[PDB]
Amino acid sequence: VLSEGEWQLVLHVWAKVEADVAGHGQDILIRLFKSHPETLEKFDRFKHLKTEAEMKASEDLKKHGVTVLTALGAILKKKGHHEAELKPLAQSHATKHKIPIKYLEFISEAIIHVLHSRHPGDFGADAQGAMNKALELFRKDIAAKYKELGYQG
Ligand code: HEM
Repeated sequence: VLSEGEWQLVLHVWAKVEADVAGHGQDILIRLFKSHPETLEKFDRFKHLKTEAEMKASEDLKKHGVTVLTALGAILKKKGHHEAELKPLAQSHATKHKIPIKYLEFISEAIIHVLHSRHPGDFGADAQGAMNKALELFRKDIAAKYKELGYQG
């Protein structure tokens, strides 16, 4: 359970992300795909992209980054009371997209790295710890839904 102070750190940096949702979404997906190429293979939509320059040039990738970060921002702003938001997301990611929980750990690392690069003054160690806690809570609650549906592993 995050404290109120932890949530305030999380949402303070998140409000900075929302100044450039699409740039952050590109940076995060590109970091994910470069750091963990197995993740790119899960996207029929993107798996033709073979270089970082091609990834940066893809408008469709930039659009999907906005989709992802909009969904995540709506979850963070619930401060833990996010059951309604996680149901469809766990269902699609477990049963249609076939995304292991471990790949959610990978994208969480990419999000933290990009926030640290773009917002160092609002993403000191206290805020890094709080965002890690928030992303852990996200993964815990998604993993419980995966387990229900027979996909935790
Ligand atoms: C912060 C974590 C993530 C969030 C908030 C998120 C959110 C979303 C949303 C909102 C959609 C469209 C609606 C839906 O299908 O449910 C989507 C689609 C999808 N996501 Fe995620 N996602 C996350 C992580 C991942 C990861 C780590 C992967 C793969 C390694 C992945 C793979 C996919 C795929 C394959 C689609 C379908 C893309 C298409 O063909 O249109 N997601 N995601």
